[PDB]
Amino acid sequence: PQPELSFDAMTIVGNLNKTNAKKLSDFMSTEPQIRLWDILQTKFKAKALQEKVYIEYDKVKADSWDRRNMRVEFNPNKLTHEEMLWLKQNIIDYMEDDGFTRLDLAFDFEDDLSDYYAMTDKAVKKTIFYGRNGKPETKYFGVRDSDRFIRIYNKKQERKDNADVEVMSEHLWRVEIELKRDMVDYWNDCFNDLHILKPDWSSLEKVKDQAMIYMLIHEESTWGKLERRTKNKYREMLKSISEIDLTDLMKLTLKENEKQLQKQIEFWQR
Amino acid sequence: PQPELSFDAMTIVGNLNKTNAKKLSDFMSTEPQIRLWDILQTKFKAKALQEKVYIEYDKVKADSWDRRNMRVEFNPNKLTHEEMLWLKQNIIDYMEDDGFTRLDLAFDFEDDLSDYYAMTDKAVKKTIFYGRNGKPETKYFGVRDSDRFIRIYNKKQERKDNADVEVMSEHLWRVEIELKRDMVDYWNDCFNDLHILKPDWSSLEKVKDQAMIYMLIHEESTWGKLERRTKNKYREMLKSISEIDLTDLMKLTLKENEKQLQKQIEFWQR
Repeated sequence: PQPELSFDAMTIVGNLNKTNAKKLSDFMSTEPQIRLWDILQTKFKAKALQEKVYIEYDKVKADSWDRRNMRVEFNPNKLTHEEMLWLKQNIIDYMEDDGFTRLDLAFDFEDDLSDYYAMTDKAVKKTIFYGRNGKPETKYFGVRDSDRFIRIYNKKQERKDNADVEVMSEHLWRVEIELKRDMVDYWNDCFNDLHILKPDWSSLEKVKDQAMIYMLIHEESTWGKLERRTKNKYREMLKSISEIDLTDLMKLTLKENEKQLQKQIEFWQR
Repeated sequence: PQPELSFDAMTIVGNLNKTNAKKLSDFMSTEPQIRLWDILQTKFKAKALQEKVYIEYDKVKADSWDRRNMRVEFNPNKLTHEEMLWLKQNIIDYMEDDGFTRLDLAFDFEDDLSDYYAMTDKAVKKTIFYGRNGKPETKYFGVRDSDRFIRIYNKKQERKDNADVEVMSEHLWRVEIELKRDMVDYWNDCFNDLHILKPDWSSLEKVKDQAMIYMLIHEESTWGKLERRTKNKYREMLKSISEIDLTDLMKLTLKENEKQLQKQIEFWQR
């Protein structure tokens, strides 16, 4: 099946006037439905819309690193058009120099992705979190502080664990691609380095089968131990087997929704 | 070789008199070499001995929730006996209802553990950090917020990275066992489910067996694919195949030093 694609995180960074800092800082105090803390003249923190939007202004720490001075963080999937409108008009518009610092692509699949893994053509570090059952629930590829980082994890299990409403499907895995800094401008075709795979052996139904192959694939000597009637069974099986690459479906769904997603971005920049 | 064993973290929780709170609060203000903050009559925070001991008193929280009102945190390995003496006499003695809330066992080995297979018989979450190499570097069994949590990792590499004094040995790996809450009283046998092995699948004369193992020891996920009754068969087999199990050396060193360590604890309680 084709995976559903959406943006799942947007950070927007800008710069805010001395005038506007106060103005905005003043505005927000008057609204009890927004929560303010860690206030000074150069600093302000806030969550808005039932805690769905984080907002941080810091002048003293913006300039100390020569950067822009205000972040706004939120998940667009969790905002209602009304809300999106509210946030743009009452916050984003008063920012200048504004662009995207973070942007996350979320591909939901109704298959089981436990055995899938990402590779860039560059050699990267991996982390896998296994459940009590011994199965893998979350996978990290690369590092979170970088232009591109990929999670592959059991959304169903994670939603269940998060006490979210239960879901009709028997399997649900996400592939999140966190694009930061300069990579955000390439979101619309990011897959040149990257492939999301599942091995040869993984595709078999039978644990003993998949072990036996894996061994044959990794220790040449293993053929020498095996009887001829057996050798043929596994020669058959080897040829019968292909590695799977979801990349292609992803690129497809991406292309299919490029224009909507693109508009959905442009919304914030006007 | 036998691994050196030591405690690598202690917290101690207690209650402090109105009289002693002040007495102690008074004492600390006079000493410039201790850093005091967040002070009231019912509150204080402090770091002492060149920032190596954290100390926190809160009465109003303690009254608000029916709890003990003071914690003292430190690593005993990083204290000099002189220092240990100072802390007991000038702080701990003045506590009552005092016991241990955290206790960490650190087994250092001069072998390379990369080449062992580490496993718990118990069903708990595993985290494995893989290197760019594809091989596993660090393993966590359990979660940090729990009665018992285990790290296995390259101490030499971690010490080097930490700009610590270099070490004569070519290899140095730690096995840290963080015991919290009620588990602290069972420090003398907290790792019996844990096994660290060196199996050679080859010596199994049956061939599906050897594949299955080889896979288990090279793809952690494949435990997830085994029904519960099967997992035990292969756990049996693993242990049955390895001449070496470092667990045994740990249990030994532990027994050998149980009495000293025990005294080293009793030191704090008098």
